[PDB]
Amino acid sequence: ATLKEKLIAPVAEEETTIPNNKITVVGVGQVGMACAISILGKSLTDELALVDVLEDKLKGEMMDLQHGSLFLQTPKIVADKDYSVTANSKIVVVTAGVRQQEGESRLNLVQRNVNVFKFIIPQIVKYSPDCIIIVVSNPVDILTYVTWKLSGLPKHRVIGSGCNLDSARFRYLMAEKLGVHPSSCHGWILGEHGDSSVAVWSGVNVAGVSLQELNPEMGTDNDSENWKEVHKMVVESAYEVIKLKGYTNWAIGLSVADLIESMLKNLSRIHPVSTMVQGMYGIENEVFLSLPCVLNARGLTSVINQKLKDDEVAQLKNSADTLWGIQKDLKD
Ligand SMILES: NC(=O)c1ccc[n+]([C@@H]2O[C@H](COP(=O)([O-])OP(=O)(O)OC[C@H]3O[C@@H](n4cnc5c(N)ncnc54)[C@H](O)[C@@H]3O)[C@@H](O)[C@H]2O)c1
Repeated sequence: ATLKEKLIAPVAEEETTIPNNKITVVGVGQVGMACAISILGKSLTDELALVDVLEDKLKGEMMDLQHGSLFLQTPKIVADKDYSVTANSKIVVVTAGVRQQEGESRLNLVQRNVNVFKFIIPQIVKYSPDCIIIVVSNPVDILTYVTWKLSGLPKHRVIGSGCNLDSARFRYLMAEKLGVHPSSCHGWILGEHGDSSVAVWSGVNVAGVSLQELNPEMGTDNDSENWKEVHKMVVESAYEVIKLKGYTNWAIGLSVADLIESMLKNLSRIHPVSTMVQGMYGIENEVFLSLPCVLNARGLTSVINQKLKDDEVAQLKNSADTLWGIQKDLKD
């Protein structure tokens, strides 16, 4: 007999078991692995599944995480090119595909990554028909639209990581200038996770003190403090980090784990993530971009109607138009 047989006396009959809060990460690159480590570090899942086309890399990553199992609270970690390993996921994070080279627009990746997604998305829904999908691959807003169309899932189950990262960066820069913790500075970057994102100056506050009320020129070119530059630093951050280290991953890995925590803990916390915004702020096409949304175990259940300033509406409209310009020309 096995020493297993000698040591372990069953009390319950053998049974094949179904994970409670399984997460799949598709793509084990810089971003995929950073999401994986953040998810594991927060004990957010009882079963982590990884998928990539690079079989050796994939196995290598799986084994490295497994070797750290002692320090974790995730009893099953599996990896394969074959989507069968992904069955019964609560949440599937897609980080797979091409990324920006230095100075390259996220929008320039669309054609290559649409082809990647045309293969990936149907496999995901095949093995996890009841899942939530979080799209991370760029351009994140467009690929969220693409995923929604390809998957046939309702709007509340298809979410782009969107501006959760931009707002994090914004709140960090704000906190830098004020000497407080980013969590105590409040402000929203909305619209495209990209060059046309929108700083919602009207909602920026510390302890409910409206900063645009203290400084009505906030966000203009007529600004004593220089807030427009903060937004510009938010816009430029990815390019700057890509120029320095080649890609970004840590902040996004943390942003993604933040979103997953809200969903799997059923918290209904509000995050700026990418959703279908048709009919809001006079946006008349099926555009996906970020607005503040309520996230819980069902996914993205609500959007917050804001009282945006006229200029902010115009900026958000421009973002929708930029994104629609690309969306409209897509096939299948
Ligand atoms: N949304 C955000 O805020 C944000 C932030 C950073 C990066 N990104 C995007 O995340 C994506 C990943 O970036 P990265 O640095 O991890 O790239 P990377 O090259 O390190 O990793 C990409 C991984 O995707 C895998 N892959 C390619 N085609 C695949 C397919 N058909 N099926 C399964 N896997 C496939 C590749 O083999 C590779 O391992 C890029 O699109 C990048 O622009 C988004």
